[PDB]
Amino acid sequence: AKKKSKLEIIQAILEACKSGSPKTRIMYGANLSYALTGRYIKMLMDLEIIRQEGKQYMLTKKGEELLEDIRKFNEMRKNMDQLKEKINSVLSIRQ
Amino acid sequence: AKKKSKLEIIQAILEACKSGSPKTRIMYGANLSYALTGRYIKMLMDLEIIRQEGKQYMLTKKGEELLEDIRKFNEMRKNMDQLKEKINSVLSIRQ
Repeated sequence: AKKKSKLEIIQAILEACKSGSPKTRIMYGANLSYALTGRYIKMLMDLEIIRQEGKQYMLTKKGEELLEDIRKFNEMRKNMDQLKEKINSVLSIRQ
Repeated sequence: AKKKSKLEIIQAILEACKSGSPKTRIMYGANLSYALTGRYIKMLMDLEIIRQEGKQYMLTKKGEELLEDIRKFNEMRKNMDQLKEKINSVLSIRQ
């Protein structure tokens, strides 16, 4: 089932950096794939989302603005599916 | 491209019935597949969405409540996609 390895686990990496935290503090977010996960942190660094604070991972202006963006989407996407379900309900689809 | 024959054209059938209107007044909504479109009116009628007013098609309590539901979804779905685009923008996907 798709839901991690890019969407959730990553969100945990961005949230862990929301205040400067080493790779270890990210485990408290989810099982650290450290062998591979380093690929996610490096990605968020290469793309400009995480920041280096004393060799620690912190959030850059881009990372905070992204945290809010992801919030709304999930807050609206769930609304869409919720609303979508309301459409099939009254519309029944085909009874 | 999917966008009618079920989502838009139908919406026009719901809006046309928003005030009792014959099958002809619905043509002003689209190229009316009248030969087949009748299948859409009956479908919405059989599912409890259209209403028969003097042989004309009107909106039933279910049809009005559905009109608003479809509005929100589309108003939130576009938000999700707009927001989604914001995610790939700052997350720059993979540059």
